[PDB]
Amino acid sequence: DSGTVWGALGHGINLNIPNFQMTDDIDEVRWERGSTLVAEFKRKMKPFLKSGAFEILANGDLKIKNLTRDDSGTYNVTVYSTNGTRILNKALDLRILEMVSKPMIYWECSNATLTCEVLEGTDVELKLYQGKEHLRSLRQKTMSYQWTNLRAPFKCKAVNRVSQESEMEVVNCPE
Amino acid sequence: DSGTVWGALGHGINLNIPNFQMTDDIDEVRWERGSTLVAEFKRKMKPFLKSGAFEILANGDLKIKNLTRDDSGTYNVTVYSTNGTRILNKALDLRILEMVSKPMIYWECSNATLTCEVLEGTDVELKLYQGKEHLRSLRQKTMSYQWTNLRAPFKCKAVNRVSQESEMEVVNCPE
Repeated sequence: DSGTVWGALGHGINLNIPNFQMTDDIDEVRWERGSTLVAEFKRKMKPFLKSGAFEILANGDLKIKNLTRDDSGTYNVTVYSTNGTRILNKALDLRILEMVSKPMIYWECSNATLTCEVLEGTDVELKLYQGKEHLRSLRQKTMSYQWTNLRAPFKCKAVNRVSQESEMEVVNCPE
Repeated sequence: DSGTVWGALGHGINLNIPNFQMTDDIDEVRWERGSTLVAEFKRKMKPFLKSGAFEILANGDLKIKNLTRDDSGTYNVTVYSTNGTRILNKALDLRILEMVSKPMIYWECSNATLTCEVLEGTDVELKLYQGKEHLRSLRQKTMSYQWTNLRAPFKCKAVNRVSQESEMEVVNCPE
């Protein structure tokens, strides 16, 4: 059956076979992304790998080395015992995202407005905190908040499923 | 005899047997943690590994795949020749740490105070530099320094045995 996995572009990920345990009676495990065999492990063989991009691990997990936009999609694992029987057939959804960069915080004293902004990343949420209160969150790469007090630093955190990065600044206005 | 080894949480580590070389004259090498045999290599036999977390390498090194706060402690290696002589018995201290995150630098012009702060890490030391002079070090995740001049940018470095991460900012106060 299908679950969801999130990976970061240009990094590795390990697709692990759901609620499984490996054992000496397992003759085969094969991984197909969509309808393409990507890797196949057969107990007594050096494995079949589509390319150098994939590697089949000791316990049958698919290890993709450096994710590419062509690697996302529905993967399928089917594993067979020695008496050739299909033990399992499960499906996973690989979705890949881009990592976030460190946020920038800048401000404008006249309108008392602070802006937090980030350059890198995908499906980014930007979170603002001042001291220990969470001020605002937005799924945007740029966010502006009009302050009420300046008793504490502001913290801006940029986050997505695959990364997190934060910044702090004190609004330091001419008075 | 004994040594210390440092590993990062959620990463792998190889505990190598100091100044040893594997030859056909070695019959056995065993690795123990507390009252458990974690892994054992014995000559005409198949390896004993306590669970899937460990793997015993070709040369007898212990490979722990994904460090967990519970994996730290004294590990013992004992290796034996084919004629039953205990060739070696060495002890190693596995200390596992959390990797440092990138420091955030923010500054307050009124009291001319700069603050360097880091969110992630364990056994962290913060190191402050302005230009080429080392300003201050503190074994804390937050450090504050009141400046004298602003002719150079500040650089704050967060470091611990298993990681290091730096940042730079130019204090830019209104006149």
